Amino acid sequence: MIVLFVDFDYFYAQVEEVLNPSLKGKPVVVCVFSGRFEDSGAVATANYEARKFGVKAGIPIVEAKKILPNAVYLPMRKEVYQQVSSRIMNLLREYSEKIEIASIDEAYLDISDKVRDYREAYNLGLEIKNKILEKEKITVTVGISKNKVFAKIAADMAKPNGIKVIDDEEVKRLIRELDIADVPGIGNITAEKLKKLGINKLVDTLSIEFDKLKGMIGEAKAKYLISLARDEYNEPIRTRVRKSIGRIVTMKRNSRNLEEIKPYLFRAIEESYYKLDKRIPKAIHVVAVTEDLDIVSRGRTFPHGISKETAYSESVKLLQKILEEDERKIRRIGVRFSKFI
DNA sequence: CATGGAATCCTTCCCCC
DNA sequence: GGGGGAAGGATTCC
Ligand SMILES: Nc1ncnc2c1ncn2[C@H]1C[C@H](O)[C@@H](COP(=O)(O)OP(=O)(O)OP(=O)(O)O)O1
Ligand SMILES: [Ca+2]
Ligand SMILES: [Ca+2]
Ligand SMILES: [Ca+2]
Repeated sequence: MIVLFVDFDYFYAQVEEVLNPSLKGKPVVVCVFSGRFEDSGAVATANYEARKFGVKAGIPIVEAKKILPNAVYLPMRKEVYQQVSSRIMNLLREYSEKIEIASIDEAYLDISDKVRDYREAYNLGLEIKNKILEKEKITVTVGISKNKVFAKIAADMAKPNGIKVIDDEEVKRLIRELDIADVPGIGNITAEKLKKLGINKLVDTLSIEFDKLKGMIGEAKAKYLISLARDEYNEPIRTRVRKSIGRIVTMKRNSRNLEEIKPYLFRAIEESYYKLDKRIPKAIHVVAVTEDLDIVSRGRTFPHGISKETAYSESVKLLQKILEEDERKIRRIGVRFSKFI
C-alpha cells in the first residue's frame, strides 16, 4: 500500500509571489489585520526569506515587524488562494481517482495501482512536483510511504521543495527514534499528557495498559497511537466534504453591549450566507471569543433548513444566552452553520 | 501581542425502551 | 443498562 502526500510550500506567500514575481527573493509576510489598531493581527504565513528569522504563522504582525521591519507585508486574500488550490487539485486528480483533499494545500493520493514500488513512486513524485511547478509555478513537497501518517511525516522532513520516501525499514526505526510529539495529531496538550506517562516515543504506547492511556488521552487517540506503533495503522484515502460554514470577526472594542455587537454579528451571518451558496443549514451556532481569549458557543438545531431571516433573529437569542451565561466582555463574534440538507 | 476557519473527539445531559 | 441525539467544550492543524 503506497500513499503519496503533496504539500504546497509556504503556499499563501508563494501565491502572492506568483501574482507579482517582483516579490521573489524578498521576505514576504501574508497578514490578517484585525484592525483593532496599527498592525493588530497575526501572521497567516511567511515565505522562507522570513521564516528563517523566526517569522511564522501565529506570531503578532507587530512582533514580526520588529524582526523584519523591511519585509513585504500583505493582507490575506483567501479567495485567490482558494482558486489556485482548486486548479492544483485537478492536476493531482489526473494521477489517481483516489485523492483526499485534507486542507487548502494538502492532499493524499492512493497510488497503490500506478506504482509497483517505492522507486516508481519517487518518479511519480518528481513528475507531479514538476507538472505543478510548470502549470502553476508553485513548489510543493512530496512525502511517500505506507499510510497517510508516514507519508505526511516524510513531507515534514523533506521540506521545503523536497520529496522523500519512508520505506518499511525506516518506518520501524521511526516508531522508535521519532519523537511522539512529532507525530500528526499530537498537539502540546497531548504531548504533555504523554510525557507524564513516560511515553516519549510511539513505541512506549505498548508498555502501558491501554485502559490507562484511554483514560488519559481518549479512546480514539489511544487506538490511533497504538496501531501506528504496532505498524498496523491503515486508514483509507477518502474524499472529505464541507460540514460547516462560518465567519468570525474582531470588534474594534471589547463589548457586552448587545447593540454594539449585533452589527458585527449580522455581517458575519451575511458573509456566511453568501458562502453557503446553494447549501442549506439546519444547525446554527453563535461563537464568541472572550476578552481573555477563551471561546464560548451556543447553538440550536432546527427540524428544517434555515432562512436568513430566521438565522438573523435566532443568532440574537444565542448571543443573549451567551452574555447571560458568561460575564466577560466579548472580543470576537461569529456564526457557524452546520447540518446541510 | 495572538487572525480565523473547520473537523473530530470527549463529557454531560436527557428521553426512553 | 444502553441506544440515540443534542450541546458545549477540548484539541489539532491548515
Ligand atoms: N493562523 C493562520 N491564519 C490563517 N491562515 C493560516 C494560519 N495558519 C496557517 N494558515 C495557512 C498558512 C498557509 O498558507 C496554509 C498552510 O500551509 P502550512 O502553513 O501548513 O504550510 P506552509 O506552506 O506555509 O509551509 P511549508 O514551507 O511546509 O510549505 O494554511
Ligand atoms: Ca503543511
Ligand atoms: Ca505546506
Ligand atoms: Ca506536534
